[PDB]
Amino acid sequence: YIPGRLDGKVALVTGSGRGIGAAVAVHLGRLGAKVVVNYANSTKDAEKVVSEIKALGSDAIAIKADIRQVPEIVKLFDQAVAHFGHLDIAVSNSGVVSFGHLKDVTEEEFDRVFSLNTRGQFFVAREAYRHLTEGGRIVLTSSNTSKDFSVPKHSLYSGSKGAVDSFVRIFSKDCGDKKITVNAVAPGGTVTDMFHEVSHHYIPNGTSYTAEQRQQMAAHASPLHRNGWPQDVANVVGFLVSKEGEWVNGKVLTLDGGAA
Amino acid sequence: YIPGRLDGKVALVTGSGRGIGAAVAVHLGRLGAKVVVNYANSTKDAEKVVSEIKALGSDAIAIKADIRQVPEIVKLFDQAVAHFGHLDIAVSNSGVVSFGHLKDVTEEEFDRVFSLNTRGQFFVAREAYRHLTEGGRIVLTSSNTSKDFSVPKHSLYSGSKGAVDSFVRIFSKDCGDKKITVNAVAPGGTVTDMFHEVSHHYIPNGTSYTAEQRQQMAAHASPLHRNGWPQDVANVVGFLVSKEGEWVNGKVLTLDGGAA
Ligand SMILES: NC(=O)c1ccc[n+]([C@@H]2O[C@H](COP(=O)([O-])OP(=O)(O)OC[C@H]3O[C@@H](n4cnc5c(N)ncnc54)[C@H](OP(=O)(O)O)[C@@H]3O)[C@@H](O)[C@H]2O)c1
Ligand SMILES: NC(=O)c1ccc[n+]([C@@H]2O[C@H](COP(=O)([O-])OP(=O)(O)OC[C@H]3O[C@@H](n4cnc5c(N)ncnc54)[C@H](OP(=O)(O)O)[C@@H]3O)[C@@H](O)[C@H]2O)c1
Ligand SMILES: O=c1c(O)c(-c2ccccc2)oc2cc(O)ccc12
Repeated sequence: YIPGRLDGKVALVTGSGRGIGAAVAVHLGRLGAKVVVNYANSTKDAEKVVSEIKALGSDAIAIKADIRQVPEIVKLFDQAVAHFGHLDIAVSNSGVVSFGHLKDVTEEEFDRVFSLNTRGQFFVAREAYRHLTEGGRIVLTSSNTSKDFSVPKHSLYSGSKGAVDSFVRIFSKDCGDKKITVNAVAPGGTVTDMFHEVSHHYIPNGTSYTAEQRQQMAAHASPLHRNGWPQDVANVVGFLVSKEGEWVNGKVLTLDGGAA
Repeated sequence: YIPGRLDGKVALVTGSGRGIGAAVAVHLGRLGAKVVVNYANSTKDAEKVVSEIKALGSDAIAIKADIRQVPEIVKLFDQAVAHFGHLDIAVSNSGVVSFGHLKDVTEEEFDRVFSLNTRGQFFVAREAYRHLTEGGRIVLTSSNTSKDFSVPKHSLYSGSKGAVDSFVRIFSKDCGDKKITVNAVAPGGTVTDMFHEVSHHYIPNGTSYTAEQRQQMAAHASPLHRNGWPQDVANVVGFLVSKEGEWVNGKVLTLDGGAA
């Protein structure tokens, strides 16, 4: 039993077919956990992550569930436990980004973002609490924009993740009766499909720079002069879900390489 | 020199038939503003607040609108402006509280709380931005539980108000193009109808004390050894919405008499 390792444990990661979730899933597998790879649309990518986790010597299964639908969350966790027998670690990663001036945010856009980023994560946590073994781990995903980084026209998203920050602090109090810790990671700009989709909103006149230039400017936001990568987030989740992370509980760790 | 008056201004307060909203509405009237008193159910109480504002020498009208319904928000603001000619100040105060261990929180309870506390306030802000005159003021309502105070079985509510904290910081960036400031007040335990919902949870072992004892214990949580009252919040909103409050922008002010 090596320190920081997860041998014999079972982890579930939402939205782990690609992006940050994919890194987290492969990493938990690398640490020796068996992994449930949840996806909503990226079936082939989820299979690739599963194949990669098996190739590094662990086991994994891909399970489709739309995390906007609470009954599908319940089913996801039921299927997870049915397959591996038990569940120790739940990482809630699924999310969507949005931009718009307050004046033009519609009801439908509010609901598209909150239903996944906030409502979905809340019920992923609920189901995690119900299904997890004593001494388990829950990690939710927030963002540096919730508290540390203020971007015009980003109010909906920033708020969606501000709620998650508050959740984890109080979740840790409730989840303590099963000795489960609850934390969140709040990444800054991390190079994924989402990054490239929206990097132009984070930069003044972002549209008149190339996509590569925009990534390079995000690199210079950190005093380390490099971009955040999915592995950066995965490294921290892996520590939080280990035995050694136990005393970190009820906290949000901003992961922006010192940009804030 | 008389600081902080609002003569010639028009203010709208959601949920101002009773509680904190009532005190805010009466106070804005005391400062010289004309006031739109929104309520959802408390018709008679809204009439009492209107009467009180007229007694103080200002003018007011009560308008029914369910702030969960975005079309009713739009109408509320349209009617406000049609009646008084313009609108300068919007205070979003309507909210409900909730308690429950994470394991027992249902979809319906999530939606009951978020639809008013987070979604409702978000669209009150949107409509406020659209309808306010240049140089106006928006104030939303959060809670000490979002960031400063951690209460078991209070995750849903704490998160509903954490989202608001994030909103106001970014709202201030968007609203700056009409020179409108946006802030929130985050009260601690303030003696209203809601206080009776919260008091047994905000006091250690609150369940083994009388309601009067709980209020006394809540008083001893402040180093000033008294309870928070609606007027305490009203005093701060009044300053934030005055000319003199301008440089407070994008902030959440916790109002707990030094308990945090
Ligand atoms: N990347 C950044 O710079 C950054 C910064 C701060 C915070 N974050 C947060 O980090 C998390 C992941 O972001 P990312 O960069 O990996 O974004 P991404 O590349 O767009 O990936 C999004 C992930 O969310 C999943 N997803 C989308 N809709 C879903 C649904 N309805 N049900 C279940 N899963 C769904 C997607 O799975 P499918 O493709 O199968 O739908 C995918 O796995 C999000 O919570 C995001 O808010 C990202
Ligand atoms: N009191 C506390 O210790 C405390 C502490 C922290 C934060 N807060 C926040 O302070 C704000 C004021 O609360 P309070 O203490 O005054 O609570 P309260 O006595 O329960 O008053 C609730 C107010 O919300 C209004 N409201 C409820 N549902 C509504 C709806 N659908 N549409 C429009 N208005 C609605 C109610 O009006 P109707 O009767 O007409 O429905 C009433 O005016 C809330 O946002 C609350 O979260 C209160
Ligand atoms: O997609 C993002 C992004 O491109 C960037 C970004 C891109 C270029 C410069 C600075 C930031 O930041 C983010 C921060 C977040 O909390 C979430 C997403 C992004």
